[PDB]
Amino acid sequence: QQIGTIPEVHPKLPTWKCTTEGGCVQQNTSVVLEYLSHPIHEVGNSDVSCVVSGGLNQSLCPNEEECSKNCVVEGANYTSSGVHTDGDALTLNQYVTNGDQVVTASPRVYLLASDDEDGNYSMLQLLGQELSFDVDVSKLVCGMNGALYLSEMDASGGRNSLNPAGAQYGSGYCDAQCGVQPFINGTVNTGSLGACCNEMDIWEANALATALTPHPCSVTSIYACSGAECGSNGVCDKPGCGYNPYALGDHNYYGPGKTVDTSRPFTVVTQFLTNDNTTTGTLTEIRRLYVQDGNVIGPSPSDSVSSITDSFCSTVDSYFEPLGGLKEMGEALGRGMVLVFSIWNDPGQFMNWLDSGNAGPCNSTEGNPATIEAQHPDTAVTFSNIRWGDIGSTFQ
Ligand SMILES: *[C@@H]1O[C@H](CO)[C@@H](O[C@@H]2O[C@H](CO)[C@@H](O[C@@H]3O[C@H](CO)[C@@H](O)[C@H](O)[C@@H]3O)[C@H](O)[C@H]2NC(C)=O)[C@H](O)[C@H]1NC(C)=O
Ligand SMILES: *[C@@H]1O[C@H](CO)[C@@H](O)[C@H](O)[C@H]1NC(C)=O
Ligand SMILES: *[C@@H]1O[C@H](CO)[C@@H](O)[C@H](O)[C@H]1NC(C)=O
Ligand SMILES: *[C@@H]1O[C@H](CO)[C@@H](O)[C@H](O)[C@H]1NC(C)=O
Ligand SMILES: *[C@@H]1O[C@H](CO)[C@@H](O)[C@H](O)[C@H]1NC(C)=O
Repeated sequence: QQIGTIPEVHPKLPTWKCTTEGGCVQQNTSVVLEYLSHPIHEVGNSDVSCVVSGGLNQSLCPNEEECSKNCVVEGANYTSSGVHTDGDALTLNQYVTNGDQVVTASPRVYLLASDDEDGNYSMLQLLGQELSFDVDVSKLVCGMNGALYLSEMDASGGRNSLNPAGAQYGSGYCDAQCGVQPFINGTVNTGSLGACCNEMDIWEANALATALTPHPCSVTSIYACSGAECGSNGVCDKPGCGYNPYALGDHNYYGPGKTVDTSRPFTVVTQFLTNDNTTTGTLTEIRRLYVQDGNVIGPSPSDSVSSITDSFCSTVDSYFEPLGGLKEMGEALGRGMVLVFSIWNDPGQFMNWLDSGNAGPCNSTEGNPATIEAQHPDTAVTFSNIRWGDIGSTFQ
Protein backbone atom coordinates (compact mmCIF):
# COMPACT_ATOMS: atom_id res chain seq x y z
CA GLN A 1 0.00 0.00 0.00
CA GLN A 2 1.37 3.37 -1.04
CA ILE A 3 1.27 6.51 1.13
CA GLY A 4 -1.75 8.79 0.81
CA THR A 5 -1.99 12.54 1.29
CA ILE A 6 -3.49 12.98 4.76
CA PRO A 7 -0.35 13.93 6.72
CA GLU A 8 1.03 11.58 9.37
CA VAL A 9 2.05 13.70 12.35
CA HIS A 10 3.58 11.73 15.19
CA PRO A 11 2.96 13.00 18.74
CA LYS A 12 6.35 13.93 20.19
CA LEU A 13 7.55 12.01 23.26
CA PRO A 14 11.05 12.82 24.48
CA THR A 15 12.94 9.97 26.13
CA TRP A 16 16.32 9.56 27.86
CA LYS A 17 19.42 7.42 27.37
CA CYS A 18 21.42 7.28 30.60
CA THR A 19 24.99 6.32 31.51
CA THR A 20 26.93 6.03 34.76
CA GLU A 21 29.56 8.58 33.73
CA GLY A 22 27.54 10.81 31.41
CA GLY A 23 24.13 10.97 33.00
CA CYS A 24 20.90 11.15 31.03
CA VAL A 25 20.59 12.57 27.52
CA GLN A 26 17.28 13.45 25.92
CA GLN A 27 16.26 11.78 22.64
CA ASN A 28 13.92 13.57 20.21
CA THR A 29 11.73 10.48 20.03
CA SER A 30 8.08 10.35 18.99
CA VAL A 31 5.27 7.83 18.92
CA VAL A 32 3.40 6.13 16.03
CA LEU A 33 -0.01 4.39 15.90
CA GLU A 34 -0.41 0.80 14.75
CA TYR A 35 -0.61 0.48 10.96
CA LEU A 36 -4.16 -0.91 11.11
CA SER A 37 -5.24 2.19 13.07
CA HIS A 38 -4.48 4.24 10.00
CA PRO A 39 -7.03 4.52 7.20
CA ILE A 40 -6.15 2.04 4.45
CA HIS A 41 -8.45 2.48 1.47
CA GLU A 42 -8.76 2.18 -2.29
CA VAL A 43 -6.92 4.76 -4.40
CA GLY A 44 -10.12 5.93 -6.04
CA ASN A 45 -12.40 5.85 -3.05
CA SER A 46 -11.77 6.47 0.63
CA ASP A 47 -15.05 4.72 1.42
CA VAL A 48 -13.71 1.35 0.18
CA SER A 49 -11.46 0.05 2.94
CA CYS A 50 -8.66 -2.44 2.17
CA VAL A 51 -8.92 -3.97 5.65
CA VAL A 52 -12.49 -5.11 6.30
CA SER A 53 -13.60 -7.37 9.18
CA GLY A 54 -10.02 -7.29 10.44
CA GLY A 55 -8.81 -9.00 7.24
CA LEU A 56 -7.88 -8.27 3.65
CA ASN A 57 -10.35 -7.03 1.06
CA GLN A 58 -9.70 -9.93 -1.34
CA SER A 59 -10.90 -8.00 -4.41
CA LEU A 60 -8.22 -5.34 -3.81
CA CYS A 61 -5.48 -7.33 -2.01
CA PRO A 62 -5.12 -10.83 -3.50
CA ASN A 63 -1.33 -10.47 -3.28
CA GLU A 64 1.28 -7.91 -2.35
CA GLU A 65 1.62 -6.21 -5.75
CA GLU A 66 -2.12 -5.81 -6.34
CA CYS A 67 -2.62 -4.59 -2.78
CA SER A 68 0.27 -2.15 -3.18
CA LYS A 69 -1.28 -0.68 -6.30
CA ASN A 70 -4.94 -0.62 -5.22
CA CYS A 71 -4.52 0.70 -1.67
CA VAL A 72 -3.11 3.75 0.14
CA VAL A 73 -2.43 4.17 3.85
CA GLU A 74 -3.42 7.58 5.22
CA GLY A 75 -2.30 9.68 8.14
CA ALA A 76 -4.16 9.02 11.39
CA ASN A 77 -6.09 11.29 13.76
CA TYR A 78 -4.27 10.53 17.00
CA THR A 79 -6.77 12.18 19.35
CA SER A 80 -9.73 10.30 17.90
CA SER A 81 -7.56 7.18 18.46
CA GLY A 82 -7.07 8.00 22.15
CA VAL A 83 -3.40 9.10 22.01
CA HIS A 84 -2.08 12.28 23.65
CA THR A 85 1.38 13.50 24.56
CA ASP A 86 2.18 16.39 26.90
CA GLY A 87 5.85 17.03 27.52
CA ASP A 88 7.42 13.72 28.47
CA ALA A 89 4.04 12.05 29.16
CA LEU A 90 2.04 9.69 26.92
CA THR A 91 -1.65 9.25 27.79
CA LEU A 92 -3.62 6.35 26.28
CA ASN A 93 -7.42 6.50 26.52
CA GLN A 94 -9.38 3.25 26.15
CA TYR A 95 -12.50 5.06 24.90
CA VAL A 96 -13.29 8.27 22.99
CA THR A 97 -16.64 10.02 22.60
CA ASN A 98 -18.60 11.72 19.84
CA GLY A 99 -21.32 13.15 22.06
CA ASP A 100 -23.58 10.47 23.51
CA GLN A 101 -21.73 7.61 21.78
CA VAL A 102 -18.66 5.95 23.28
CA VAL A 103 -16.14 4.50 20.82
CA THR A 104 -13.51 1.89 21.65
CA ALA A 105 -10.14 3.43 20.74
CA SER A 106 -7.76 1.12 22.59
CA PRO A 107 -4.56 2.45 20.93
CA ARG A 108 -1.23 0.72 20.46
CA VAL A 109 1.82 2.87 19.65
CA TYR A 110 5.54 2.35 18.98
CA LEU A 111 8.52 4.55 19.87
CA LEU A 112 10.09 6.16 16.76
CA ALA A 113 13.72 7.24 16.66
CA SER A 114 13.17 9.57 13.68
CA ASP A 115 10.26 11.27 11.95
CA ASP A 116 12.11 11.31 8.62
CA GLU A 117 10.67 9.57 5.58
CA ASP A 118 12.98 6.60 6.26
CA GLY A 119 12.99 6.95 10.05
CA ASN A 120 13.02 3.68 12.02
CA TYR A 121 11.74 2.58 15.38
CA SER A 122 14.05 3.00 18.34
CA MET A 123 15.86 -0.31 18.81
CA LEU A 124 16.35 -0.48 22.57
CA GLN A 125 19.25 -2.70 23.60
CA LEU A 126 18.57 -3.57 27.24
CA LEU A 127 20.91 -6.53 27.88
CA GLY A 128 22.93 -5.57 30.96
CA GLN A 129 20.84 -2.38 31.10
CA GLU A 130 17.76 -1.03 32.84
CA LEU A 131 14.57 0.71 31.80
CA SER A 132 12.68 3.08 34.10
CA PHE A 133 9.39 4.88 33.65
CA ASP A 134 6.86 6.76 35.74
CA VAL A 135 3.27 5.55 35.47
CA ASP A 136 -0.17 6.66 36.62
CA VAL A 137 -2.43 3.59 36.74
CA SER A 138 -4.91 5.12 39.19
CA LYS A 139 -7.62 5.25 36.48
CA LEU A 140 -7.12 1.63 35.29
CA VAL A 141 -9.97 -0.42 36.77
CA CYS A 142 -10.47 -4.20 36.94
CA GLY A 143 -10.19 -5.79 33.52
CA MET A 144 -8.03 -3.00 32.12
CA ASN A 145 -4.48 -3.55 30.90
CA GLY A 146 -2.09 -0.67 30.37
CA ALA A 147 1.02 -2.21 28.87
CA LEU A 148 4.58 -1.16 28.16
CA TYR A 149 6.65 -3.86 26.49
CA LEU A 150 9.19 -4.80 23.85
CA SER A 151 8.83 -6.72 20.59
CA GLU A 152 11.58 -7.88 18.23
CA MET A 153 9.91 -6.17 15.28
CA ASP A 154 11.95 -5.05 12.28
CA ALA A 155 13.52 -1.63 12.79
CA SER A 156 11.94 -0.42 9.51
CA GLY A 157 8.62 -2.13 10.15
CA GLY A 158 8.94 -4.11 6.94
CA ARG A 159 9.56 -1.11 4.68
CA ASN A 160 10.04 -1.95 0.98
CA SER A 161 8.84 -0.59 -2.34
CA LEU A 162 5.42 -2.26 -2.07
CA ASN A 163 5.12 -1.17 1.60
CA PRO A 164 6.86 2.22 1.55
CA ALA A 165 5.05 3.19 4.78
CA GLY A 166 7.18 1.17 7.23
CA ALA A 167 7.88 2.42 10.74
CA GLN A 168 6.55 5.88 9.83
CA TYR A 169 3.00 4.42 9.60
CA GLY A 170 3.22 1.79 12.35
CA SER A 171 4.02 -1.18 10.15
CA GLY A 172 5.41 -4.60 11.07
CA TYR A 173 3.99 -5.45 14.53
CA CYS A 174 4.60 -8.89 16.02
CA ASP A 175 4.62 -10.43 19.48
CA ALA A 176 4.77 -13.83 21.17
CA GLN A 177 1.04 -14.41 20.66
CA CYS A 178 1.54 -15.08 16.91
CA GLY A 179 -1.68 -13.29 16.06
CA VAL A 180 -3.23 -13.61 12.63
CA GLN A 181 -3.22 -10.17 11.01
CA PRO A 182 -3.63 -8.97 7.42
CA PHE A 183 -0.06 -7.71 6.99
CA ILE A 184 3.02 -9.44 8.44
CA ASN A 185 6.31 -7.51 8.31
CA GLY A 186 4.86 -5.21 5.69
CA THR A 187 3.68 -8.07 3.44
CA VAL A 188 0.11 -9.10 2.65
CA ASN A 189 -0.98 -12.16 4.65
CA THR A 190 -3.46 -13.75 2.27
CA GLY A 191 -4.17 -16.65 4.59
CA SER A 192 -3.98 -17.37 8.30
CA LEU A 193 -0.27 -16.89 9.05
CA GLY A 194 0.57 -15.42 12.47
CA ALA A 195 3.07 -12.64 13.28
CA CYS A 196 5.58 -14.02 15.82
CA CYS A 197 8.62 -12.64 17.58
CA ASN A 198 10.36 -12.56 20.96
CA GLU A 199 8.40 -10.38 23.38
CA MET A 200 9.44 -8.89 26.74
CA ASP A 201 6.37 -7.69 28.71
CA ILE A 202 7.96 -5.27 31.13
CA TRP A 203 4.61 -3.94 32.33
CA GLU A 204 1.04 -5.22 32.14
CA ALA A 205 -1.05 -3.65 34.83
CA ASN A 206 -4.01 -1.84 36.25
CA ALA A 207 -4.46 -0.26 39.70
CA LEU A 208 -5.14 -3.70 41.22
CA ALA A 209 -2.40 -6.00 39.86
CA THR A 210 0.76 -6.11 37.74
CA ALA A 211 2.68 -8.73 35.75
CA LEU A 212 6.19 -8.92 34.29
CA THR A 213 6.37 -11.64 31.62
CA PRO A 214 9.20 -12.74 29.30
CA HIS A 215 7.89 -14.59 26.20
CA PRO A 216 10.67 -16.28 24.19
CA CYS A 217 10.42 -17.66 20.68
CA SER A 218 12.65 -20.08 18.82
CA VAL A 219 13.11 -17.49 16.04
CA THR A 220 14.99 -14.18 15.81
CA SER A 221 13.12 -11.05 14.71
CA ILE A 222 9.71 -11.36 13.03
CA TYR A 223 8.37 -14.65 11.69
CA ALA A 224 5.17 -15.70 9.90
CA CYS A 225 4.00 -18.92 11.56
CA SER A 226 1.78 -21.52 9.93
CA GLY A 227 -0.41 -24.11 11.62
CA ALA A 228 0.93 -25.71 14.79
CA GLU A 229 3.85 -23.23 14.66
CA CYS A 230 1.26 -20.70 15.90
CA GLY A 231 0.21 -22.96 18.79
CA SER A 232 0.65 -22.21 22.46
CA ASN A 233 3.92 -24.15 22.53
CA GLY A 234 4.86 -23.61 18.88
CA VAL A 235 7.63 -21.28 17.74
CA CYS A 236 6.63 -18.93 20.59
CA ASP A 237 5.84 -19.18 24.28
CA LYS A 238 2.32 -17.74 24.49
CA PRO A 239 1.86 -18.18 28.30
CA GLY A 240 5.29 -16.83 29.18
CA CYS A 241 7.00 -16.60 32.54
CA GLY A 242 4.57 -14.35 34.44
CA TYR A 243 5.79 -12.58 37.62
CA ASN A 244 2.93 -11.08 39.69
CA PRO A 245 3.63 -10.16 43.34
CA TYR A 246 0.04 -10.77 44.42
CA ALA A 247 0.10 -14.28 42.98
CA LEU A 248 3.54 -15.04 44.42
CA GLY A 249 2.57 -14.42 48.00
CA ASP A 250 2.17 -10.78 49.03
CA HIS A 251 -1.38 -9.49 48.66
CA ASN A 252 -0.31 -6.15 50.19
CA TYR A 253 2.65 -5.28 47.91
CA TYR A 254 0.87 -3.58 45.00
CA GLY A 255 -2.48 -1.78 44.79
CA PRO A 256 -4.52 1.08 46.28
CA GLY A 257 -3.06 2.15 49.61
CA LYS A 258 -0.52 -0.68 49.47
CA THR A 259 3.28 -0.72 49.62
CA VAL A 260 3.42 0.44 46.00
CA ASP A 261 0.38 2.73 46.24
CA THR A 262 -1.41 2.65 42.89
CA SER A 263 -3.71 5.47 44.08
CA ARG A 264 -1.02 7.84 42.83
CA PRO A 265 1.95 7.83 40.42
CA PHE A 266 5.14 5.84 40.85
CA THR A 267 8.35 4.77 39.10
CA VAL A 268 8.97 1.29 37.66
CA VAL A 269 12.58 0.11 37.27
CA THR A 270 13.44 -3.10 35.39
CA GLN A 271 17.03 -4.40 35.37
CA PHE A 272 18.23 -7.10 32.98
CA LEU A 273 21.23 -8.43 34.88
CA THR A 274 23.94 -10.45 33.15
CA ASN A 275 26.32 -12.95 34.71
CA ASP A 276 29.40 -10.74 34.17
CA ASN A 277 27.68 -7.34 34.68
CA THR A 278 28.40 -6.40 31.04
CA THR A 279 26.12 -5.62 28.12
CA THR A 280 27.41 -8.74 26.36
CA GLY A 281 27.13 -11.36 29.10
CA THR A 282 24.29 -13.79 29.57
CA LEU A 283 20.96 -12.61 30.93
CA THR A 284 20.56 -14.44 34.22
CA GLU A 285 18.20 -12.29 36.27
CA ILE A 286 15.38 -9.78 35.72
CA ARG A 287 14.90 -7.51 38.73
CA ARG A 288 12.07 -5.08 39.59
CA LEU A 289 12.24 -1.98 41.81
CA TYR A 290 9.66 0.73 42.41
CA VAL A 291 10.23 4.29 43.52
CA GLN A 292 7.53 6.24 45.31
CA ASP A 293 7.75 9.18 47.72
CA GLY A 294 11.47 9.20 47.03
CA ASN A 295 11.79 5.70 48.49
CA VAL A 296 13.19 2.71 46.63
CA ILE A 297 10.87 -0.25 47.15
CA GLY A 298 12.56 -3.56 46.43
CA PRO A 299 11.05 -7.00 45.96
CA SER A 300 8.66 -8.13 48.68
CA PRO A 301 10.33 -10.57 51.12
CA SER A 302 6.90 -12.22 51.40
CA ASP A 303 7.03 -13.29 47.76
CA SER A 304 8.35 -16.78 47.13
CA VAL A 305 11.07 -15.34 44.89
CA SER A 306 12.59 -11.90 44.60
CA SER A 307 13.31 -11.78 40.86
CA ILE A 308 12.83 -13.66 37.61
CA THR A 309 15.34 -16.44 36.93
CA ASP A 310 15.31 -19.59 34.80
CA SER A 311 14.42 -21.80 37.79
CA PHE A 312 11.54 -19.52 38.77
CA CYS A 313 10.29 -19.57 35.19
CA SER A 314 10.41 -23.32 34.91
CA THR A 315 8.21 -23.54 37.98
CA VAL A 316 5.59 -21.38 36.22
CA ASP A 317 6.17 -22.15 32.50
CA SER A 318 7.53 -25.47 31.26
CA TYR A 319 8.18 -24.14 27.73
CA PHE A 320 10.34 -21.15 28.75
CA GLU A 321 13.66 -23.02 28.86
CA PRO A 322 13.19 -25.20 25.71
CA LEU A 323 12.91 -21.92 23.76
CA GLY A 324 16.23 -20.71 25.22
CA GLY A 325 15.11 -19.19 28.52
CA LEU A 326 16.69 -15.98 29.76
CA LYS A 327 19.88 -16.46 27.72
CA GLU A 328 18.05 -16.21 24.40
CA MET A 329 15.69 -13.58 25.83
CA GLY A 330 18.77 -11.50 26.62
CA GLU A 331 20.14 -12.12 23.15
CA ALA A 332 16.94 -10.63 21.74
CA LEU A 333 17.32 -7.69 24.15
CA GLY A 334 20.91 -7.27 22.95
CA ARG A 335 19.99 -7.29 19.26
CA GLY A 336 17.45 -4.56 19.95
CA MET A 337 13.68 -4.39 20.35
CA VAL A 338 10.82 -1.96 19.71
CA LEU A 339 9.14 -0.16 22.62
CA VAL A 340 5.35 -0.65 22.54
CA PHE A 341 2.65 1.13 24.58
CA SER A 342 -0.96 -0.04 24.60
CA ILE A 343 -4.22 0.03 26.52
CA TRP A 344 -6.84 -2.67 26.08
CA ASN A 345 -9.50 -4.80 27.74
CA ASP A 346 -10.77 -8.35 27.21
CA PRO A 347 -14.29 -9.43 26.14
CA GLY A 348 -13.25 -13.06 26.53
CA GLN A 349 -11.70 -13.52 29.99
CA PHE A 350 -11.98 -9.96 31.41
CA MET A 351 -8.19 -9.96 32.20
CA ASN A 352 -8.97 -12.43 35.01
CA TRP A 353 -5.43 -13.81 34.47
CA LEU A 354 -3.98 -10.43 35.55
CA ASP A 355 -6.12 -9.15 38.42
CA SER A 356 -8.61 -11.84 39.59
CA GLY A 357 -8.47 -15.24 41.24
CA ASN A 358 -4.97 -15.98 42.52
CA ALA A 359 -3.61 -13.04 40.55
CA GLY A 360 -5.44 -10.10 42.13
CA PRO A 361 -8.37 -8.77 44.16
CA CYS A 362 -10.90 -8.25 41.38
CA ASN A 363 -14.31 -9.84 41.39
CA SER A 364 -14.51 -12.29 38.50
CA THR A 365 -17.05 -10.25 36.50
CA GLU A 366 -15.85 -6.77 37.50
CA GLY A 367 -13.70 -6.45 34.35
CA ASN A 368 -16.45 -7.13 31.84
CA PRO A 369 -15.82 -4.55 29.05
CA ALA A 370 -19.57 -3.88 29.04
CA THR A 371 -19.45 -2.57 32.61
CA ILE A 372 -16.10 -0.84 32.00
CA GLU A 373 -17.57 1.14 29.11
CA ALA A 374 -20.80 1.88 30.98
CA GLN A 375 -19.19 2.95 34.24
CA HIS A 376 -15.55 3.91 33.53
CA PRO A 377 -15.43 5.43 30.02
CA ASP A 378 -12.53 7.68 31.09
CA THR A 379 -10.21 4.81 31.98
CA ALA A 380 -6.69 5.64 30.78
CA VAL A 381 -2.98 5.21 31.53
CA THR A 382 -0.18 7.79 31.59
CA PHE A 383 3.46 6.76 31.00
CA SER A 384 6.17 9.37 31.43
CA ASN A 385 9.81 10.02 32.18
CA ILE A 386 11.02 7.06 30.11
CA ARG A 387 14.74 6.35 30.53
CA TRP A 388 17.00 3.44 29.70
CA GLY A 389 20.69 2.87 30.12
CA ASP A 390 23.35 1.70 32.55
CA ILE A 391 22.21 -0.15 35.68
CA GLY A 392 21.48 2.43 38.36
CA SER A 393 21.70 5.45 36.04
CA THR A 394 18.00 5.87 35.14
CA PHE A 395 16.41 6.55 38.55
CA GLN A 396 16.55 8.51 41.86
C1 LIG B 1 10.99 -7.81 7.22
O1 LIG B 1 10.83 -6.95 6.09
C2 LIG B 1 11.97 -6.13 5.79
C3 LIG B 1 11.57 -5.25 4.62
O2 LIG B 1 11.45 -6.03 3.43
C4 LIG B 1 13.14 -7.02 5.44
O3 LIG B 1 14.29 -6.21 5.23
C5 LIG B 1 15.00 -6.48 4.09
O4 LIG B 1 15.58 -7.77 3.91
C6 LIG B 1 16.11 -7.98 2.59
C7 LIG B 1 16.60 -9.41 2.55
O5 LIG B 1 15.59 -10.29 2.07
C8 LIG B 1 17.21 -6.97 2.30
O6 LIG B 1 17.61 -7.13 0.94
C9 LIG B 1 18.94 -7.36 0.69
O7 LIG B 1 19.57 -6.23 1.30
C10 LIG B 1 21.01 -6.28 1.31
C11 LIG B 1 21.52 -5.08 2.10
O8 LIG B 1 22.88 -5.31 2.42
C12 LIG B 1 21.49 -6.28 -0.15
O9 LIG B 1 22.90 -6.31 -0.18
C13 LIG B 1 20.90 -7.51 -0.88
O10 LIG B 1 21.36 -7.56 -2.24
C14 LIG B 1 19.36 -7.55 -0.78
O11 LIG B 1 18.82 -6.52 -1.61
C15 LIG B 1 16.74 -5.54 2.54
O12 LIG B 1 17.87 -4.67 2.52
C16 LIG B 1 16.08 -5.41 3.91
N1 LIG B 1 15.51 -4.08 4.08
C17 LIG B 1 15.56 -3.41 5.23
C18 LIG B 1 14.91 -2.05 5.24
O13 LIG B 1 16.10 -3.87 6.23
C19 LIG B 1 13.42 -7.98 6.58
O14 LIG B 1 14.41 -8.93 6.18
C20 LIG B 1 12.18 -8.76 7.00
N2 LIG B 1 12.47 -9.51 8.20
C21 LIG B 1 12.34 -10.84 8.29
C22 LIG B 1 12.74 -11.45 9.59
O15 LIG B 1 11.90 -11.50 7.36
C1 LIG C 1 17.16 16.67 20.54
O1 LIG C 1 16.94 17.94 19.84
C2 LIG C 1 17.96 18.94 20.00
C3 LIG C 1 17.55 20.10 19.12
O2 LIG C 1 17.47 19.71 17.75
C4 LIG C 1 19.34 18.39 19.62
O3 LIG C 1 20.34 19.37 19.91
C5 LIG C 1 19.64 17.11 20.38
O4 LIG C 1 20.90 16.59 19.97
C6 LIG C 1 18.53 16.09 20.12
N1 LIG C 1 18.84 14.82 20.77
C7 LIG C 1 19.52 13.84 20.17
C8 LIG C 1 19.76 12.61 20.98
O5 LIG C 1 19.92 13.95 19.01
C1 LIG D 1 -9.83 14.23 15.17
O1 LIG D 1 -11.07 13.80 15.77
C2 LIG D 1 -11.61 14.69 16.76
C3 LIG D 1 -12.90 14.07 17.24
O2 LIG D 1 -12.99 12.71 16.83
C4 LIG D 1 -11.81 16.10 16.18
O3 LIG D 1 -12.22 17.00 17.21
C5 LIG D 1 -10.52 16.60 15.54
O4 LIG D 1 -10.75 17.86 14.93
C6 LIG D 1 -10.03 15.59 14.51
N1 LIG D 1 -8.83 16.06 13.84
C7 LIG D 1 -8.77 16.21 12.51
C8 LIG D 1 -7.46 16.70 11.96
O5 LIG D 1 -9.73 15.95 11.78
C1 LIG E 1 26.13 -6.63 38.99
O1 LIG E 1 25.19 -5.52 39.14
C2 LIG E 1 24.44 -5.53 40.37
C3 LIG E 1 23.48 -4.37 40.30
O2 LIG E 1 23.57 -3.59 41.49
C4 LIG E 1 25.40 -5.42 41.55
O3 LIG E 1 24.64 -5.41 42.76
C5 LIG E 1 26.36 -6.59 41.53
O4 LIG E 1 27.31 -6.46 42.59
C6 LIG E 1 27.12 -6.67 40.20
N1 LIG E 1 27.98 -7.85 40.17
C7 LIG E 1 27.56 -9.11 40.37
C8 LIG E 1 28.62 -10.17 40.30
O5 LIG E 1 26.38 -9.39 40.58
C1 LIG F 1 -19.25 -9.94 42.14
O1 LIG F 1 -19.39 -11.36 41.99
C2 LIG F 1 -20.75 -11.82 42.07
C3 LIG F 1 -20.72 -13.32 41.90
O2 LIG F 1 -21.71 -13.78 41.00
C4 LIG F 1 -21.63 -11.12 41.02
O3 LIG F 1 -22.99 -11.48 41.25
C5 LIG F 1 -21.47 -9.61 41.08
O4 LIG F 1 -22.14 -8.98 39.99
C6 LIG F 1 -20.00 -9.23 41.03
N1 LIG F 1 -19.84 -7.78 41.13
C7 LIG F 1 -19.58 -6.96 40.10
C8 LIG F 1 -19.47 -7.61 38.75
O5 LIG F 1 -19.45 -5.75 40.25
